[PDB]
Amino acid sequence: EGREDPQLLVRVRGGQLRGIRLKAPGGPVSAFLGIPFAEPPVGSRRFMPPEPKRPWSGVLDATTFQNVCYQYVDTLYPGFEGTEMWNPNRELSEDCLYLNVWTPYPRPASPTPVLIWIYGGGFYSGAASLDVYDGRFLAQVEGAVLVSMNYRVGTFGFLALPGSREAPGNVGLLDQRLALQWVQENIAAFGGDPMSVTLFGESAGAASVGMHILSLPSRSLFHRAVLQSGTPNGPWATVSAGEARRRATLLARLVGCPGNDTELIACLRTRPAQDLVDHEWHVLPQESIFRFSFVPVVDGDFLSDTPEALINTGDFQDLQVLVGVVKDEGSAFLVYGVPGFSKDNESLISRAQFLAGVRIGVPQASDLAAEAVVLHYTDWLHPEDPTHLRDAMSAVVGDHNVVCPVAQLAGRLAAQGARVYAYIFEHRASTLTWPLWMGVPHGYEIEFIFGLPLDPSLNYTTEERIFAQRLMKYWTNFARTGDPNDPRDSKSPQWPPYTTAAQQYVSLNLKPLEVRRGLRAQTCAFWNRFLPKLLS
Ligand SMILES: Nc1ccc2c(c1)c(-c1ccccc1)[n+](CCCCCCc1cnnn1CCNc1c3c(nc4ccccc14)CCCC3)c1cc(N)ccc21
Ligand SMILES: *[C@@H]1O[C@H](CO[C@@H]2O[C@@H](C)[C@@H](O)[C@@H](O)[C@@H]2O)[C@@H](O)[C@H](O)[C@H]1NC(C)=O
Repeated sequence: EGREDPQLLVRVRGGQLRGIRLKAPGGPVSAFLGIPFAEPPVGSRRFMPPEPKRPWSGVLDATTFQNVCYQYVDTLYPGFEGTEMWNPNRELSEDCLYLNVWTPYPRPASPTPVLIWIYGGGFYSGAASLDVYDGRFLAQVEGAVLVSMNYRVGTFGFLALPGSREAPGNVGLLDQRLALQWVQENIAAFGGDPMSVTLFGESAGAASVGMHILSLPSRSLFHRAVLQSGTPNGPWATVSAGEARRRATLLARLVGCPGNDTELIACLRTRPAQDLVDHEWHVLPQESIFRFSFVPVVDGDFLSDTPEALINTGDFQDLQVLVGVVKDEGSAFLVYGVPGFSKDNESLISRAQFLAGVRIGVPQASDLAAEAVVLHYTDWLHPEDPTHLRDAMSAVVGDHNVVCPVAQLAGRLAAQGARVYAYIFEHRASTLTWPLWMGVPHGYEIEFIFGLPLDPSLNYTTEERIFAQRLMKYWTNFARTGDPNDPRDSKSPQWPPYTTAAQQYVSLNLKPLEVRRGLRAQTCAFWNRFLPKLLS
């Protein structure tokens, strides 16, 4: 003070922040970027739960994105937008526990509903600073307060020797919880309403939102939840205590760390961060798709039991959730090492490649279980047809990992109190750089929900701009009221709740909302009711 914009000075519990007035297409928004919310988790704090940020003096500059959490950089297709857009856009550091706030400009006069975004990336990658998570459009067009946080990924976030003090597990989830606490204490300073906080997230972000729903301390920190293309139940989002111990111990051996828990973790704490990242992928029990080395653990603490036990016995009377999937959940995963598949050709595969693909996609399956999958997905009229085999391989991955875990989740919640709305997102961005065969891949509804197409410089179609406006309106209506439908609007077709009785959900595309029934019901009976029994 006291030259300098007076609408950009805010005090939080830790001291003064100076934000930055950014431009959105329709007008200005306030951004407070790189606010630290924890003591840097470095040195003797690696693998430890986060400690709250100690207060500072002077004005903290909150005008730029801060460091991204240490992680593996994707180099499948170097220079290719389709992969590069998910890669870190700030330097990598273990000092990375910072969050971001976008608010209208000037800041809202009455308490506004808050959306908190939790990025995905297999629990090994992601950053809140990526272009596709820019909160400026929701802030400007919908008047939302939007917050997003960095949380520790990979080993730093999730390496666990369960039972130990030095490496308890789930610390990445604990980072996210600390940011939720920081929102409760501080968000009013920005004109947000701590009594109206909605969590939303996609992929591992979605599974995280889910874990917060199933964890007691978290439940008093938010009111409503959105889970896009991910769930806490299912094959990849968690691991048993035993399995996490196994993986931690193997990684320790692989980097030279040999023999009780204190010694082992102390040695790990002296290894360069990059060394851990360089070995991260070597601890998986089988060759596999849609599996990640270091993920939330079932510790009997953050997670008192498996997500499955918790969804089946929890009381969800007070909860409102929006859940959904994209048309082609599996397709992107196939180019990460499934033989026969690529972004540069049509990936027309053979029957042999489809069976080999299934062993990889369902790694936990016996010979019998795998034959069951293959038989179920074969087109018996054209069983050698390479186009169908390619689409089948895709659907096997997508159904087993996302669609059917989502279906089970929606079903259990609705059955046990929750108001649940469900969607399938079916529009392929006209600006998409992946080939057509991949359809609508994992992650490609995000840029629409966040309103990117409203940026004229981005080259989306006019109808796409209107489409993003609809979606932003649904997401923010849901944040505001627990119901995505416009209360005043009469002309627009209604989005009904999902129920066990009727199993209704909506198509999200360029055409007006169509109500559909049964979310791959038949096939999800195979994956959710039959396959588990067969694995015995
Ligand atoms: N060159 C290879 C070949 C085989 C394997 C390799 C790499 C990698 C890999 C390791 C380090 C860095 C990058 C990749 N992974 C690790 C996981 C790979 C999963 C890739 C897809 C994904 C899913 N969630 N996060 N990501 C990482 C990339 N970020 C994306 C994200 C999203 N969507 C997409 C869609 C298309 C391409 C990328 C992508 C949406 C959410 C967030 C991230 C595999 C994992 C396996 N279980 C098997 C094979 C391979
Ligand atoms: C499609 O591509 C897969 C990956 O191979 C890569 O791309 C092709 C176009 C070649 O130029 C190759 O040298 C690259 O490494 C192949 O494994 C697969 O066999 C291909 N399938 C068909 C049907 O052509």
